[PDB]
Amino acid sequence: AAGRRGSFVEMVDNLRGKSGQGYYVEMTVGSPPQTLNILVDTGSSNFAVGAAPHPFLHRYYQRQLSSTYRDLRKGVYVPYTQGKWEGELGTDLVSIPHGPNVTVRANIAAITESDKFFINGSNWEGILGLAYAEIARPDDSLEPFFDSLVKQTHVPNLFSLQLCGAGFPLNQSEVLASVGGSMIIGGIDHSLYTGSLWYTPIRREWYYEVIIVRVEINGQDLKMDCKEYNYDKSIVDSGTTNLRLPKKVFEAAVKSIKAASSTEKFPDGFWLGEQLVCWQAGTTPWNIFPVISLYLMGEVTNQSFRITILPQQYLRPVEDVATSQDDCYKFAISQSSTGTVMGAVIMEGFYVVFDRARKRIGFAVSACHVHDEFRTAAVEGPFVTLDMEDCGYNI
Ligand SMILES: CCCN(CCC)C(=O)c1cc(C)cc(C(=O)N[C@@H](Cc2cc(F)cc(F)c2)[C@H](O)CNCc2cccc(OC)c2)c1
Repeated sequence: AAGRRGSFVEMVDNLRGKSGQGYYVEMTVGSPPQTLNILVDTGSSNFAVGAAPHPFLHRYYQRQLSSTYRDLRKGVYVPYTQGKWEGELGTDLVSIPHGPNVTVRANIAAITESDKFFINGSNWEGILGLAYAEIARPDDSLEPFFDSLVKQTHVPNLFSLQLCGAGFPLNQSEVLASVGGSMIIGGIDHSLYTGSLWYTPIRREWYYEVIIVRVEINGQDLKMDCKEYNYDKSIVDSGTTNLRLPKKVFEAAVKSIKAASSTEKFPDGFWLGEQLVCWQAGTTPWNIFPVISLYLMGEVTNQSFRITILPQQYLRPVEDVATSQDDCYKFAISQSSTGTVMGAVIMEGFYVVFDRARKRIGFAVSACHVHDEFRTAAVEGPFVTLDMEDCGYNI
């Protein structure tokens, strides 16, 4: 054995938030610096911040107060799966208080209009799209923030995320004081995980796309053409709460998860991820829900590894409508029409390494994943898997 050291103490515990409202990191924009909380989103590629009054914002970017502000005289429109905003392009000096000690000039979309984007009480005023330029709006010429960071400094072309779910509800006061995790910019901090790191190839550099080759519910093979699992793509997206699955995979997964938890009957609303279910304080029957394993393409030919999540991950802690002493949750898995989305739910159980430089993504058991005395999340390998390339989808 050999104890693993944490070498980025300055960035550890720099995140706050929760799966339901997103995780954010503190940033500064302009001269003098204007402090803002920014949603960490590996699912998009635009750096944008509120730049005008809004019901849900307590503060916003004030361009006229920044001596380093540069107007790009260009409008920008960004529509997500749900939620959208319109803004004005420009550049300015940007820093990360609890990150590498550097300042860089990056593109900034000043949000002037938005619909269903900002979330009441999230405590963040902007978003940080960490994905590639290919999906940046208006187009790939608008250099993403992390690209600017790497090109302008010596920070390694790599970042890692530790999203920490509490395992229980956090009120407004609590979510503000609580540590929500870590975003290590430029490296890997060994104190954030246990066990080994397994890497899966980044299939294509647009979203952080990966390939799932096998799915199990309590060790039982979901048994579908692996191509279904990646229809029309599979991405790692911290900007989305739930594990989202292709319609057919969702139907199969839900049927299998219900069968495994059959000793307990749950209403349709529950399975639709719409309504919560509650249990007497401390009695949540974790053991009746199955673990879910996702096999990922490995880096060696014909080799794969698997990540296993517990219901402590796919069941999201929520406060009871009557703020009682029950432990309540919602089913954090839902159907997609745009492929598989490995959201915050899934990320909370693992330390995820976005190794841009080696075009790969690493997974390791999170030092902060919620579990019980009987089961734990896992990252295991290797497995002999054939024709994995066939699992990828092509239009
Ligand atoms: C996160 C807190 C709760 N929310 C949002 C509020 C209900 C979700 O769980 C959620 C649910 C769905 C169902 C989509 C998105 C969604 O679109 N997330 C965005 C970011 C985001 C947007 C927003 F409005 C509010 C947020 F908090 C976070 C990702 O970038 C999507 N990546 C794929 C994609 C898909 C289409 C276009 C695209 O452009 C890059 C990227 C987010």
